[PDB]
Amino acid sequence: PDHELVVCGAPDAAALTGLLTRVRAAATALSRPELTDLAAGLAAAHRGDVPARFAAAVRDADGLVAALDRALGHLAEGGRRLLDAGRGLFLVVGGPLRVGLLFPGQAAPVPVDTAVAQPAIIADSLAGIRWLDRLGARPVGALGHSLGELAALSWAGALDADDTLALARARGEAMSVATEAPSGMLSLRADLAAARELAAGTGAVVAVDNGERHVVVAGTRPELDRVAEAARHAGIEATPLAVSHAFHSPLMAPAAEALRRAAGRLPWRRPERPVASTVTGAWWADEDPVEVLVRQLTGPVRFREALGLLDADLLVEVGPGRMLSALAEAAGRTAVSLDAGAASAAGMAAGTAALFAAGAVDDATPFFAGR
Repeated sequence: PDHELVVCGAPDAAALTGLLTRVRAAATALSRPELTDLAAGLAAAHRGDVPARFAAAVRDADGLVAALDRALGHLAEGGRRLLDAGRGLFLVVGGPLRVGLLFPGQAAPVPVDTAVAQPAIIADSLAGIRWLDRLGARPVGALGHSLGELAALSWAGALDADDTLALARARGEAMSVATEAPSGMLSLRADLAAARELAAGTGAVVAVDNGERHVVVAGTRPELDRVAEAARHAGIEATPLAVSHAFHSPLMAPAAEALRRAAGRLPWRRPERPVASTVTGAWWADEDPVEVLVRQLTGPVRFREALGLLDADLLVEVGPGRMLSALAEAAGRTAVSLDAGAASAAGMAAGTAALFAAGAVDDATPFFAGR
């Protein structure tokens, strides 16, 4: 892999300083294969009940030396918690921390035909769920952004993987049908009230409530033009999205009959793990999944509210890309993506590091098996 995962732990902070100092000494000027042996040996030895934990995703021995210097400096100053998702470095003494999952929707790495994109994305997320299963991960709950809600529900045990992937095909097929007229989406760097003001009387509606400075509206081309005028006049930055459909708007209502049919046939079960819905903006509490999934097509994505509900020190995005991690960071949250299905192991290393350091997984050895 292009990034190595290096974990270790100790019974307390003092012991962890001792160990990290030995590892830093052993790390200097190691070649790439010797770094791998070092990392594999540490993963084998530091698993189970590991009270104080260090994990880093590194490109090479000098990247490990750098991460160890940072961890040592944090400990040396009485620090007990350093989570730097952007540098793949996690240190936690006195965990476990609460960890939540984020399942991405489309616009995620596979404009692409939504009929192809949807089940490709869901397949990557379900493979990410297999990875979390392999590690025995214990997240406190999950949120899925649009299509991602299907993956969150599958993780929560409301639907098996085969049925979930079958539903994502049918969904992508239903939704790729052309709207009655040219339509699209427009992203505004502004909060919900500002978007509703700019959209008021235009025909355009809120499609995606991502955060205090990202709200997307959707409508026909004339409708979006009127918002674009209004945004320029108000000095709000408005960015056209390269999509061919006004997703999350009433223009998607014809897709309902088809999606209702596909979803009504499935063996739905009560979710057994917490799911913060971006359809209701609330915890899932015995909803009828068919009605929720149909209204998801025309209603807005309540990502800002759902994320707000998920109380977690660390979020791990379980799916292709790192879009939801970028949104969570935009809300001041700590988030790292597994980037499930990416060519590069960057995300698999950083997200598994984060899981191990947070105490959500006890054993990193599965990162070193069968290369």
